[PDB]
Amino acid sequence: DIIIATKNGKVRGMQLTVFGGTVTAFLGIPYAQPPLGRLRFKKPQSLTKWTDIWNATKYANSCCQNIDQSFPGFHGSEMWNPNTDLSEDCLYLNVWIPAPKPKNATVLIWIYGGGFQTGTSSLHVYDGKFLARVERVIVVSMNYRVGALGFLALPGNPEAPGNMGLFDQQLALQWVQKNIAAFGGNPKSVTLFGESAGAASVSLHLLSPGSHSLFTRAILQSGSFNAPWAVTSLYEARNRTLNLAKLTGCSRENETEIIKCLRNKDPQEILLNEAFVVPYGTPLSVNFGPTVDGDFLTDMPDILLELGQFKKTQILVGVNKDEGTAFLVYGAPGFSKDNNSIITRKEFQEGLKIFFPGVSEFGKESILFHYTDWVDDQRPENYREALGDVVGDYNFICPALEFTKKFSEWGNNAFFYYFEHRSSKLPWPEWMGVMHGYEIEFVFGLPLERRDQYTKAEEILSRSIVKRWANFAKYGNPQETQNNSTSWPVFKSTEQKYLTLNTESTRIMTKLRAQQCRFWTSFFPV
Amino acid sequence: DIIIATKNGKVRGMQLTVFGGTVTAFLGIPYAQPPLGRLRFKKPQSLTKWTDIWNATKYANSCCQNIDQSFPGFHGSEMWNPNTDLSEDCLYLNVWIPAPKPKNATVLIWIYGGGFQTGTSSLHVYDGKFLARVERVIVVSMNYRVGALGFLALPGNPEAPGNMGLFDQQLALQWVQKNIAAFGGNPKSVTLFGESAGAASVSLHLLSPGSHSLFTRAILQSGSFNAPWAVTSLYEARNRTLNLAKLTGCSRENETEIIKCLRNKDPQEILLNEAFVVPYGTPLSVNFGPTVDGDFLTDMPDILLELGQFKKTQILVGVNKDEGTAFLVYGAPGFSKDNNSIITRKEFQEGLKIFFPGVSEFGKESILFHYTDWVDDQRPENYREALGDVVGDYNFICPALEFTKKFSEWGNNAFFYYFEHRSSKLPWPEWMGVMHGYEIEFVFGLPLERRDQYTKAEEILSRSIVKRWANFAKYGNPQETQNNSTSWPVFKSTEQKYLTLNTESTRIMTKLRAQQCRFWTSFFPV
Ligand SMILES: *[C@@H]1O[C@H](CO[C@H]2O[C@@H](C)[C@@H](O)[C@@H](O)[C@@H]2O)[C@@H](O[C@@H]2O[C@H](CO)[C@@H](O)[C@H](O)[C@H]2NC(C)=O)[C@H](O)[C@H]1NC(C)=O
Ligand SMILES: *[C@@H]1O[C@H](CO[C@H]2O[C@@H](C)[C@@H](O)[C@@H](O)[C@@H]2O)[C@@H](O[C@@H]2O[C@H](CO)[C@@H](O)[C@H](O)[C@H]2NC(C)=O)[C@H](O)[C@H]1NC(C)=O
Ligand SMILES: *[C@@H]1O[C@H](CO[C@H]2O[C@@H](C)[C@@H](O)[C@@H](O)[C@@H]2O)[C@@H](O[C@@H]2O[C@H](CO)[C@@H](O)[C@H](O)[C@H]2NC(C)=O)[C@H](O)[C@H]1NC(C)=O
Ligand SMILES: *[C@@H]1O[C@H](CO[C@H]2O[C@@H](C)[C@@H](O)[C@@H](O)[C@@H]2O)[C@@H](O[C@@H]2O[C@H](CO)[C@@H](O)[C@H](O)[C@H]2NC(C)=O)[C@H](O)[C@H]1NC(C)=O
Ligand SMILES: *[C@@H]1O[C@H](CO[C@H]2O[C@@H](C)[C@@H](O)[C@@H](O)[C@@H]2O)[C@@H](O)[C@H](O)[C@H]1NC(C)=O
Ligand SMILES: *[C@@H]1O[C@H](CO[C@H]2O[C@@H](C)[C@@H](O)[C@@H](O)[C@@H]2O)[C@@H](O)[C@H](O)[C@H]1NC(C)=O
Ligand SMILES: *[C@@H]1O[C@H](CO)[C@@H](O)[C@H](O)[C@H]1NC(C)=O
Ligand SMILES: *[C@@H]1O[C@H](CO)[C@@H](O)[C@H](O)[C@H]1NC(C)=O
Ligand SMILES: *[C@@H]1O[C@H](CO)[C@@H](O)[C@H](O)[C@H]1NC(C)=O
Ligand SMILES: *[C@@H]1O[C@H](CO)[C@@H](O)[C@H](O)[C@H]1NC(C)=O
Ligand SMILES: *[C@@H]1O[C@H](CO)[C@@H](O)[C@H](O)[C@H]1NC(C)=O
Ligand SMILES: *[C@@H]1O[C@H](CO)[C@@H](O)[C@H](O)[C@H]1NC(C)=O
Ligand SMILES: [Cl-]
Ligand SMILES: [Cl-]
Ligand SMILES: [Cl-]
Ligand SMILES: [Cl-]
Ligand SMILES: [Cl-]
Ligand SMILES: [Cl-]
Ligand SMILES: [Cl-]
Ligand SMILES: [Cl-]
Ligand code: NA
Repeated sequence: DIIIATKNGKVRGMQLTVFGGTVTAFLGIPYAQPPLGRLRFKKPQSLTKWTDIWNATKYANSCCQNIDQSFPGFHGSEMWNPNTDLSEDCLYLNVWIPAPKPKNATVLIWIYGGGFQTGTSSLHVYDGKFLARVERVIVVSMNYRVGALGFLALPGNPEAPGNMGLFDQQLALQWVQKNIAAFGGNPKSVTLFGESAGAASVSLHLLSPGSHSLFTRAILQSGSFNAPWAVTSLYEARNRTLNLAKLTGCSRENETEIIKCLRNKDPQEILLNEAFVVPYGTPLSVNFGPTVDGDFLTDMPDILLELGQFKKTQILVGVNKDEGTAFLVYGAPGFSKDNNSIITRKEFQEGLKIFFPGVSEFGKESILFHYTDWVDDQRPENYREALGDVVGDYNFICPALEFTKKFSEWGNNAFFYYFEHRSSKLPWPEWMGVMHGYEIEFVFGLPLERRDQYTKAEEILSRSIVKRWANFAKYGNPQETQNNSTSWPVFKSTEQKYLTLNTESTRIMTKLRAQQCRFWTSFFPV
Repeated sequence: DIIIATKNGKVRGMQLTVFGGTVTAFLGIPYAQPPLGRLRFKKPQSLTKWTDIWNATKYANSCCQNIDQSFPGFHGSEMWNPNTDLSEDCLYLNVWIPAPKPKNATVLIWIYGGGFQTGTSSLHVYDGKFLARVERVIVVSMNYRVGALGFLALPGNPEAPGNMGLFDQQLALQWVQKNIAAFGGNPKSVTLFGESAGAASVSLHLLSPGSHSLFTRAILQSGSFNAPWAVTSLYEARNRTLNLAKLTGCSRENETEIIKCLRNKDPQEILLNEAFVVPYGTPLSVNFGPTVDGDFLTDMPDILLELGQFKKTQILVGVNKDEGTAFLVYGAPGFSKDNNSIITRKEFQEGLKIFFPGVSEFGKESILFHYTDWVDDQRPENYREALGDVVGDYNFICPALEFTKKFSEWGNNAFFYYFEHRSSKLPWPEWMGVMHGYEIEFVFGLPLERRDQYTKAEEILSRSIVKRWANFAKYGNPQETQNNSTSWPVFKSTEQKYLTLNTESTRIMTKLRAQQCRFWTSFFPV
């Protein structure tokens, strides 16, 4: 029986057998006051003693959020949907620790993605018992509020100041600072890791003065705050808060009255109107996201990055080979998970409209000009491939490269990976390739479990990735030093070296997407 | 009607329509006295005026040589067999010139491979009318003697001094020096290019003081003199000359009598006994090859290379992804062009015996240790792939890399390519991959001919390669400057950058086969 005394009370955990060993999991520990009633849309408030043995033996509620009902019954999409009840009372975190209890273990804190509109820490692909077992690190993960409830912003107004879900993540990081030594953890060796919006969140904790001392290093998988979906302008946020108000009959003349009104709405009426706060959306819409609130984020983060105002530490950054494909089946014409999606030039052009709402005509021709000079015009999957690359390069890959470039110019070691392995079990079709989100199960070690029907080459790839992530967290260097592995070079402006992750053998290459990102990065920002 | 006056007489050529343009081909011009009778096994003797209009309107005889009868009826092998009559009277060359006649065109001189035992300039994949048409270079190619008739060596004895076939190539290069201005060529801009044994020959003309002033630059495709098959020791040559003598009842006590006796044998009795001058051969045997004769080759060429004694100029060097596969079907157990050749560990070991005759047991275990640590032992094509890589890395790839490394250390620009495109028309099976010999048709431009059933991506690849080879020859720099192409970096010890050639897009990479060649290059030379 395992009871740990925390600053706020005792917690009981549960033992887990993993790979003939034991991990202790403390699932669903609370880290803030439930943000209900009068606390809705406010910054999370600190938690007071229970006393009391809190039983942390199951995952807690996930935060309220719309769910993906596009493919009912389909594992590829439904695997991302919440797997605990939804509730505004969702501010909990999970701790997994090796057994026997470590002495001063390095801590890995996971921040989930989901567009800032969705996600939960209890997903199966985020289960941190493999990492704790195999690498003897402690893994922590937290639920933070998403959608309007986590990011609604009425700028400067503490009733809805914005970034609440980023302040939830932050209060979780404090909880680790204050409490993790009790579980056997080293609060001085804490690495944040996150994917997509979770990565973008990691990148903003790098810029946030209040997070500076809550962690040591950072890992960004498929995301960074400079991605075009990751920060809402003050203009847009205002328009959106008011549009939500209007749609819920909460329009007022006094803004504090708007918020008061919205605090009376049911979680569901808020969720139902989120999608419409915007005249046209895309499959990549982030209606309620991070904003420059003067608190968490003191200035437009592009200025902070350019001028070197951020936590000085090592970063590990990466992307997958086919980032953009996943999104094309949520609204691009001619695209289906259920056929090979060979689309036409005219369809490609219609797709640009779906993904680039407006976007001058000249803007959209320019994408077309850049991506459709074939070599050569023979290949029927030409336009289908091009639309996926457009969406991935713009939304994920070039913004990750440009973040890494700018961060490293201030003197810190940065490591960049290009993940190019398609899981043998991917439920999505072949044409979608190495999709967004599908490195995650490799990082968390799921392929280490033989009972699971991954290939042997995949077990070995995962084992290597886990070692590299763990050495990065413990030592700031993502090497696998024992098995004559390719040495991972730092990424510098100038050479821009990166490491490819695949089952055959990993290469050092240079200047990923050079020609493409010159387009997105220099020209497109029409 | 096109008549050119040469130092030795007039020659008439013939007009050819190529790609809606015209090339003039002068096929089968003689360049030495026929080396018959008393001239057999001797250095080629210069040619005296005919006078006389020599009609150069068809390919000449190929030199005597054994033929590959392993796959009668099969295009994959028979495409390499001679396509003109065999005859000791085979010392002719071919010239292709653009029309209209150029003013001072760069010259490309092709030296064929065939293990020094076979080959001919009249093969269809060596037809230089596409190059002349498309790049307005002049292409020259020569037949030189092969087998015992070209390389028999009784060291120091001018009746059989060795390297005769290398002196045939050399006298052809002089002929270009003396005569090519008459066809519109610049004798000051001459590039040699060659594949396999033809490349090895190019690399020895780089070391040969008598070739120094007969050319400007060099291209080596899949071969270099330091390959383990490319130079015969004086010991071996002596043993082999005597074994041949013995086998033809030509043994004598006086060595000049041996040669005199052999000069009385019929071409055929010599050819028939070549294969046996050696106790055990391999599919890569070179029974009669270059030797250190004190004339063409003044010292063991490994010493010349190490100590920087060679023509100081630019080189272009490359290899194909699957060099070693072609050879495995000529005697490795379990291998067939007619099935997927999945062999077993025990078969793999038997293969090493075929390819490494002797070769201590420890020598052969060491190859096995280096090439059979799988990742992982699951894959059934494991051993089949490993044997091909063993044979390619040892015989072609590492010796080409080590040549390039050592040549470049003395201060010259060198460019290295890794050719990784499998021809859409390859007649050999899929498991054999990107085979030895199959870049050649791309270099000569055959895919530029649409009537020919190559894909569009292959036309474009070939067009690019032709431009790069031509710019190398004309300007010492293998760039394709017009179509936003990847820039080809020089190869330096230290970074060892190389360019990949494939239909999708070409990459700059580093340290090809690093771990493998450390084995062949440092350790194996057991
Ligand atoms: C700020 O909002 C308006 C959209 O007004 C919205 O009303 C909301 C309650 C919601 O239902 C939403 O769907 C609706 O559009 C944006 O201007 C809109 O542009 C289109 C173009 O025809 C009009 O049809 C909309 O009605 C029009 N607004 C109106 C009704 O006046 C505006 O773009 C947006 N500003 C942004 C994009 O930041
Ligand atoms: C691949 O499928 C897409 C997706 O739309 C279809 O899904 C299919 C599996 C099928 O059940 C079909 O009924 C369903 O609508 C096809 O795109 C569609 O093309 C059809 C053919 O006319 C149009 O009617 C639809 O407007 C269009 N769907 C939309 C709204 O995007 C696509 O044609 C198909 N392409 C192939 C097989 O290459
Ligand atoms: C030099 O040659 C001998 C081989 O003697 C050869 O006689 C030739 C005419 C030819 O027919 C050839 O096939 C025959 O071998 C090499 O030594 C040989 O090694 C084997 C081992 O058992 C014996 O069976 C051979 O007969 C033996 N030579 C003899 C007959 O005395 C020798 O290796 C070779 N030297 C090299 C390799 O350079
Ligand atoms: C692939 O074929 C090889 C090559 O040998 C065979 O060629 C086949 C296409 C067939 O016509 C066969 O008759 C011919 O001998 C096979 O290797 C052979 O394996 C057979 C099976 O017993 C042996 O009897 C032979 O000794 C051996 N051939 C030699 C001398 O190398 C091989 O087994 C086959 N493998 C497959 C299908 O994976
Ligand atoms: C635990 O170690 C503390 C220092 O941690 C450093 O060492 C590594 C863990 C590294 O990753 C860095 O994060 C840190 O700088 C030390 O001060 C504590 O006293 C230790 N606590 C124990 C053992 O109780
Ligand atoms: C032909 O050019 C001669 C010099 O050739 C140089 O220029 C390039 C062709 C280059 O590749 C180098 O090989 C040479 O250094 C010049 O001396 C001759 O006079 C020219 N002959 C003519 C035009 O009749
Ligand atoms: C809390 O849960 C544990 C584990 O299931 C159980 O053994 C324990 O009795 C519980 N305590 C109470 C009564 O909350
Ligand atoms: C807006 O209304 C709120 C309701 O409490 C009040 O506190 C605030 O002072 C008002 N301000 C004005 C005058 O707009
Ligand atoms: C190293 O390789 C061994 C087997 O040779 C494997 O079992 C082990 O898990 C590997 N270690 C890492 C961290 O990759
Ligand atoms: C040489 O061959 C040409 C081309 O076929 C022919 O026209 C010419 O008359 C020939 N001259 C002689 C008689 O050798
Ligand atoms: C070897 O025989 C040849 C035959 O002409 C002769 O020239 C040479 O002098 C002889 N040398 C001796 C004595 O071995
Ligand atoms: C350049 O590309 C064009 C078409 O854009 C092609 O027709 C031409 O042959 C190319 N030139 C070379 C040398 O590759
Ligand atoms: Cl899963
Ligand atoms: Cl158009
Ligand atoms: Cl094409
Ligand atoms: Cl790229
Ligand atoms: Cl052919
Ligand atoms: Cl064994
Ligand atoms: Cl395997
Ligand atoms: Cl390699
Ligand atoms: Na432009």
